Amino acid sequence: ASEVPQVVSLDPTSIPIEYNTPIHDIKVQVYDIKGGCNVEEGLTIFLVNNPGKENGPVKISSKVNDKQVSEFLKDENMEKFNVKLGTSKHFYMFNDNKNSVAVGYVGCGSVADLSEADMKRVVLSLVTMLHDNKLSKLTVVFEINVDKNLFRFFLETLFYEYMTDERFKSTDKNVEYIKHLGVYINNADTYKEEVEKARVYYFGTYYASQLIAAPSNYCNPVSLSNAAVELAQKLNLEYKILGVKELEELKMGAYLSVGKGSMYPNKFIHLTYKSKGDVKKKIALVGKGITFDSGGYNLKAAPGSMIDLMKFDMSGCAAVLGCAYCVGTLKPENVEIHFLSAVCENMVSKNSYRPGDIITASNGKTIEVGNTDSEGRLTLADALVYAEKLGVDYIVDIATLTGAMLYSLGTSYAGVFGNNEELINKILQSSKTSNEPVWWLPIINEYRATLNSKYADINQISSSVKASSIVASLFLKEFVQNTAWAHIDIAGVSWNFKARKPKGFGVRLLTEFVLND
Amino acid sequence: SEVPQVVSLDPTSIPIEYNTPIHDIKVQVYDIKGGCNVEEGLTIFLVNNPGKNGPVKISSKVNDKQVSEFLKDENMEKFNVKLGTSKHFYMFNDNKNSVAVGYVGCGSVADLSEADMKRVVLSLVTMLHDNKLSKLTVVFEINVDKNLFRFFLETLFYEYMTDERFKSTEYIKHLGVYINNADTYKEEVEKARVYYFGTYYASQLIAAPSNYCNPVSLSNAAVELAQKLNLEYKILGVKELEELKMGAYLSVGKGSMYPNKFIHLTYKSKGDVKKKIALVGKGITFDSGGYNLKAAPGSMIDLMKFDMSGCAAVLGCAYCVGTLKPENVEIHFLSAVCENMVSKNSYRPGDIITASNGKTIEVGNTDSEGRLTLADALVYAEKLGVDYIVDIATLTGAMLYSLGTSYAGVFGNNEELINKILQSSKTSNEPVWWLPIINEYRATLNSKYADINQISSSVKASSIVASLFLKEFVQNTAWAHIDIAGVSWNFKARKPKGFGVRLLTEFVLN
Amino acid sequence: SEVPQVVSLDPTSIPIEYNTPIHDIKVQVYDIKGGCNVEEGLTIFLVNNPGKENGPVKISSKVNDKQVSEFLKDENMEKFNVKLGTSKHFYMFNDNKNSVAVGYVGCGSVADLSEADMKRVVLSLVTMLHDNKLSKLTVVFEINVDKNLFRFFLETLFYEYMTDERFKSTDKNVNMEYIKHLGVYINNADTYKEEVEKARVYYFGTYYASQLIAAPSNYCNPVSLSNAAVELAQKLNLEYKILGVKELEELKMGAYLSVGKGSMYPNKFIHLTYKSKGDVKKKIALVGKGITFDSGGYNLKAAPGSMIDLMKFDMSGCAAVLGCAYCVGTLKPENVEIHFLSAVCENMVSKNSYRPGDIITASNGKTIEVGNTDSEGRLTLADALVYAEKLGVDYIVDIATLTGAMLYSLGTSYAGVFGNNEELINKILQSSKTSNEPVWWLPIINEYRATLNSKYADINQISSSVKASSIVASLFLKEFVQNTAWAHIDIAGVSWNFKARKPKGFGVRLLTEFVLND
Ligand SMILES: [Zn+2]
Ligand SMILES: [Zn+2]
Ligand SMILES: [Zn+2]
Ligand SMILES: [Zn+2]
Ligand SMILES: [Zn+2]
Ligand SMILES: [Zn+2]
Repeated sequence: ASEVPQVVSLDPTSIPIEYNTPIHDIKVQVYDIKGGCNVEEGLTIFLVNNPGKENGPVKISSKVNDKQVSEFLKDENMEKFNVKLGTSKHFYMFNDNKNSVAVGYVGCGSVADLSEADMKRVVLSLVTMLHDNKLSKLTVVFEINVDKNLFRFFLETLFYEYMTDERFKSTDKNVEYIKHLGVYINNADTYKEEVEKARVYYFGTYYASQLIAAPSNYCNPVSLSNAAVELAQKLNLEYKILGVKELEELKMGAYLSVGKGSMYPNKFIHLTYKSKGDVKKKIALVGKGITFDSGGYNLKAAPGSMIDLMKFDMSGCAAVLGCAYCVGTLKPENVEIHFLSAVCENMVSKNSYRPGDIITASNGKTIEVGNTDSEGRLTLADALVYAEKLGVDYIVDIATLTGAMLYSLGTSYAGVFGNNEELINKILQSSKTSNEPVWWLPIINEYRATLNSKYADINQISSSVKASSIVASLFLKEFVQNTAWAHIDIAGVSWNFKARKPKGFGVRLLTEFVLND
Repeated sequence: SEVPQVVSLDPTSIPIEYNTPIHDIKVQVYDIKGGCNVEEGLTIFLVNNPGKNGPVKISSKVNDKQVSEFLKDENMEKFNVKLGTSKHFYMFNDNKNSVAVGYVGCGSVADLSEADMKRVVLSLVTMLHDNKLSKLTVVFEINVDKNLFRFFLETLFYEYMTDERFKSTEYIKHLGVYINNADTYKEEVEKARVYYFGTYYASQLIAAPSNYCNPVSLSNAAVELAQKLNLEYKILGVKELEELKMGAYLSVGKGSMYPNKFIHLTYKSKGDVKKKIALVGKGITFDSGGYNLKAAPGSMIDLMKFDMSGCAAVLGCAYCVGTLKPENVEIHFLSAVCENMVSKNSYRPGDIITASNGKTIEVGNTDSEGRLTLADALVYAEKLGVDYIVDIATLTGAMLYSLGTSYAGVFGNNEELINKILQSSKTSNEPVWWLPIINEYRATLNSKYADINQISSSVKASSIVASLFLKEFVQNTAWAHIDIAGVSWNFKARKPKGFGVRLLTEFVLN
Repeated sequence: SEVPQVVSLDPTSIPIEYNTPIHDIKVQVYDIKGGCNVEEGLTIFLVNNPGKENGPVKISSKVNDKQVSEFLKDENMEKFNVKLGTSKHFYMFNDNKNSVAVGYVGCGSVADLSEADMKRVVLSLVTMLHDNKLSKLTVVFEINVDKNLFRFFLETLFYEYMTDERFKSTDKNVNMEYIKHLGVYINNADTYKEEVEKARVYYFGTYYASQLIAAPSNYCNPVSLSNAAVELAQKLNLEYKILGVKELEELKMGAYLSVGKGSMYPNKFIHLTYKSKGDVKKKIALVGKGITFDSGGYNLKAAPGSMIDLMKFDMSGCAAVLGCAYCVGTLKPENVEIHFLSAVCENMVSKNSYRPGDIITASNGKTIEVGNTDSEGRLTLADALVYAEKLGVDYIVDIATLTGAMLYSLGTSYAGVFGNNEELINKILQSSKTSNEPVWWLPIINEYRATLNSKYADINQISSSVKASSIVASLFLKEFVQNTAWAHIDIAGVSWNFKARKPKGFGVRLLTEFVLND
């Protein structure tokens, strides 16, 4: 751990991380539907659909072990409510023991097979009923048909949206969290091995979200690397933080040039998880770690640049650290995973690197900088050369690289590039089981000639092709010569603009990829 | 039928070259095992070197001593095989006649990509534009399959041809080819000549400016082309697009001095019909952007004569299908042609219009007029009761930021049809990539007053949002959507590509 | 106290002219009923013609010279009208065979001259003073003005007459000579006499603030500006206190210190105090925005229209507060205690600068999510308002060149005032009337408050949903005044005289009249 430099004594010297969230205190109990439901204290919610009939009537098909509540939930009373996706209603009644209970439902539409987006819409309605109410238990009854991955996704998303980050509130606050969660589902014994898997995947996403949402005066190269050391110490992971003196010896000129104009020294994070049984799989995960992207002398001054959001330019690093928690907790075997990130800050200063400067990567390649705001591929280039030297089988990088993703895939799907069938297909398969959507995009070799520099070995940016995401992959491909490599561009999907919060995108996708090899 | 004019000097028809000098070239393919003979003309070797860029080495028992000593390995070490380099020299043969010999480097990747093979053709054509010879012979010292060989011939013919219809102030007559299994490539020769003109014909329509190529003159050429090919044809006028209530399509052309014209060509095969296909192309002869005028930097208003490339690709496909005459297929070539102008009669941003299927649309941007014309075209296409609907359009400039200028994007609601398009992209060597229709963005097309919004005001993924809009007008048929806004125009050479003609034709034939 | 330098040629102090040529002018006011003696220099008549749109000129004062009375006869003035701003020069010899200069300045046909009208009248008078080498100017008031307007005439005459040449070297005006005497003939002269030395005090307070604003940011920095304020307090004998970075750290002024993080000049907080002899019945804290240069930070002023070259004036509010400190310290009002406050710093681009998105903690514990580094004025004032409320005052008045949106609402003439208390606003408007510095009342719309709700911090610095930045900024400042009556004057549009290429010194007379009438 290094000392965080400060301009004034009021500058923060560490990122606040919440490890023991109220989600961790929720006792989760799952029961089988073929045994009846017991309407207890708190709120009991039914997940109901109606296949074929758009906005069809509500019909409860589960045995309720209460004569009074069964009379309330009869077909001749559900009738006036429909199953439109996202609709919710509250019921108040008295049970057989003359006790007042609260019951309700959330409509799951028709369609029968709900997408990840549709399930989020259902979960958001569920959270609205959990909000502004002081319940001690919530019970969810699954009268919709879901597989194991979608059931785990339901719990992960519910935990994540229910959780509220108040680390930076002072004068502001309000009300409490439920202490128990009940789940009724057919074949319940098969679904509940996913419960504690969902709790692990939740915190990894929330931990990544905590690091992303942390501003750049809190989350800087020094404090971000310190948090990775702190996380590795709790999970007993091997760790090494590379300082400038070691990065100078490794000749990481591309990575070092980006951080020249920062008051925080560059810090390269290298975490390692090793298995007990002999290792038959070696994987290196690389994340872009720019704690703040001012753009450099190519300053983000255009209206659409969204510079006030550029604290999220380390979303790739947070996704890898979130994976380090999930992998470090569940402990898969026969794998070595290397969690890497070249962390720095891209600022404007007398010491900053200039547009037009020619820099040398750690593999000997010289690069002519055409735009200082394209610093991601420069830091990733040195990180990929470092990653390949570790002798791994797969290299997967994740980065908020290009704003062009907002104009290609948008805010819902991330893009994956690569040089190999199966690493892309294994990543695409992991997107299916993790329910984090990713789309395969091409590396068009015709654009490679536009990176031909007149003086340096290669140009950092193209001079003609406006497809920045594809050109960046072509540039990064030049720094992986022999290893299977894939690249995930999450620049469009990392931040939830409507909810004004991070998504923690990549944690579950990367973890599922490690666990399925 | 009659093109309106403002002044008497305004043109009233698109000029088209039907008989190009390429059609006069007799092509002959021989097997390389018998050796090469350089009697007359210019002979060019296509050379590679797995392990380069290193020197070229000619492998041929060329039966002329003067050129054979010149082509010796000791004399070709001073030239390299870098992708694109070329050197050609002229000298005397055994009969004391002047001949020219040279090479084109093909790199070290053994299998040339579509872009790599193109670059080889450009180097070969460069020497052809500085040539006054009567015969050219090409020797393939590289490995090419049957589809890439045809692609080589098409690109050679198309890049060699020069469009001089609008200029006011030569070609070889024989083409020789030496390659293994000349019998297998022989059948590919005349397919390339047909694929060439369909591409060149579409380029002629695209390159034709908007004062020459307008809704009336473009539909007149489609009829004239249909008569020479003998396809069924009907052109729908305004007075009866109004009867079909094509309000989205008719609103776009309101501000134009040219009446809207709907092109409908039909091909029917001799064998039994096992596939009914409708090909729809965006046909905006000029896109001013409407009252959302293309005034921002990057709008490229001077190139907006190319906004009918999808229609031109559909018309070019009608040539290839009408000439090669495939069977067991019935194809409808459709395009709703109009002009998007600024006028007192133009439609306004915010106007609510009604498509031919009853859906009300709130116009959010008049430059997004392409999806409005395609909406009514898809309702018309689905009413035909066809099995596949494939539309191709220069829809959104965001494609320049997604796939760029090389790869086109395809969206659709049917996995099987998408695979046919991707498989046809492989054999046609016109690259296309599959992009998703993410239903998550559909909610942003919810209009406060109309049935559906024309554009999304929040999601900046215009290519995906526009595909979501078109999907709302296809109820039951397998449908795919090819966006060629990024690939249609070749900005470096300042000329069209004719992109999509061979892609659609290969899809029909396979 | 020591100004840091990059090179040895960087200035280490703001040059200030204390003894201006105006202070050497002997001013004497005479009664118009006794007649005017024209003798030497230039004699100017302020003439009107009610009802007649630019009607003929009529000199209506008894002149004690037969020759000059014959020249000023009605039959000789066919050709000059009273059009507002029109002026004419006359040459003649008086009864003593001495050459004299006489003229007039047209004051229109509206018996009551507005503040803008009187400024146009004074500007015409100064044009006759320039390019001429006179030793006395004499003004004859043939128009009706109250005691406030007569004083306003003198202040504007003094202010426009003076020429600031501190930064000329090879281009000083060689033909620049100031008059040494000023005679004024006015109806009921004894009632206006007391306004003369009040006008001279009001002149320098306005001119002192103009000197500080016109000084560029390489001369006027946080250190040299606070050093000048100390020098001013010592000349006036006021209590003074300059708070350094270490004291501001202990007061937890995180918003103020975050703005100046990227500067080579340390933050300097000005705290001057004037206390009364006798019992005090009003405690007032005057807060002025003191941004010596506003580059905008990482939200750099790069868009067209931002006028990054004029941002040396972003400390105009501080200058207006210090200019009032001179007026209060000189006229010495009592039954009042005044605090002159300013959180002075520089908003720069550096590796140490604060970033968009950073969350900072104010001195009252509230966390703020920064949305735009160019909105730094409201950040420094927030800590200054919390500091002011701890002083236990009755009124808190802040003055700041806060939002460029003021240009599109009120323009370049009227300043905008916001507040949480009605009587304070009414007192500000009353001071605006008597000081003749126009101010208009604008609302603090509480419906916009919801757009300042931050997802992580206690409050957002900016809205970025509501485009009414002048109102939104007042919502923000209101969050840091809990119980005291507070008003806020936005002078971003009125501080700089774009046409005249010089500051206005706006606020000095307005604040002093507010202090003098409570
Ligand atoms: Zn960047
Ligand atoms: Zn970046
Ligand atoms: Zn358009
Ligand atoms: Zn268009
Ligand atoms: Zn500012
Ligand atoms: Zn400012």
